[PDB]
Amino acid sequence: SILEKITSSPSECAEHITNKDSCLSKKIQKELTSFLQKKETLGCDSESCVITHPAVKAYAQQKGLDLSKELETRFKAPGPRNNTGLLTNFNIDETLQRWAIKYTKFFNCPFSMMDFERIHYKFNQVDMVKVYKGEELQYVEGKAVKRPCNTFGCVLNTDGKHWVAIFVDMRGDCWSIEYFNSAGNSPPGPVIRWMERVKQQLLKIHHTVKTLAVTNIRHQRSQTECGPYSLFYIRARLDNVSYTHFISTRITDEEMYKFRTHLFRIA
Repeated sequence: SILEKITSSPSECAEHITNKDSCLSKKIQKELTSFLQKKETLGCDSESCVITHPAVKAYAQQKGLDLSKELETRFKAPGPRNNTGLLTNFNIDETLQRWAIKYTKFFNCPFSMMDFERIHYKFNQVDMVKVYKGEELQYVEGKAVKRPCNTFGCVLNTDGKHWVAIFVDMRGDCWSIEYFNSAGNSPPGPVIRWMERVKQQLLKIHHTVKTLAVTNIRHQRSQTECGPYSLFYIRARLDNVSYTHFISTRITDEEMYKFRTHLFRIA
């Protein structure tokens, strides 16, 4: 649960592209070598800044190239990388969507509110057996995709806009349904019933299924890191970091400030 124990990095390249230097494709890289080799003229320190400079966008588009496609892919989603701004619904969906690209068996459920028992949300409509069997729809790279998933992840709002994480591990011999709250508060009734419904569903295809509330420690003392805490839990659990770390040791908000540089590209 320390920032160096997971696979992310402060790089702005998308997590799935294993490119040594540039996040750009080979065609775009040499097509824009004139602007890439002199970033500090356009007023840029990064590649996402260059291919978003209106003049570079003019050249490559009057040359047929698609720099917007090069920005949606190959790059992490834009967001509060270097500030304590609250994470929007798009900061979270676009994060789990990009995490469905590298992590080929992860289910990126769209963000849900706490009203899912009375309002339709994909979170309350999924069937975890269909998720495991590969019969539920998830949005990866833009297309609708049905694929077998051994992991399930979602981030909900407990209503200001406070984010909490849901992670379902169906990989090992013990299947766990987890609720994480950085504020250390117990899950409300609906989530408390949702996890129990997923337990009975998963007991159809596996003999051991347990529900757990990772709500022991008040990790968050700041007012802004609800998002980074929730996204960090899913990413750490995806990298096989045990939930017992989040149960026993406090992760400071300063590590969540630092984790924001792993999440976004300024835009």
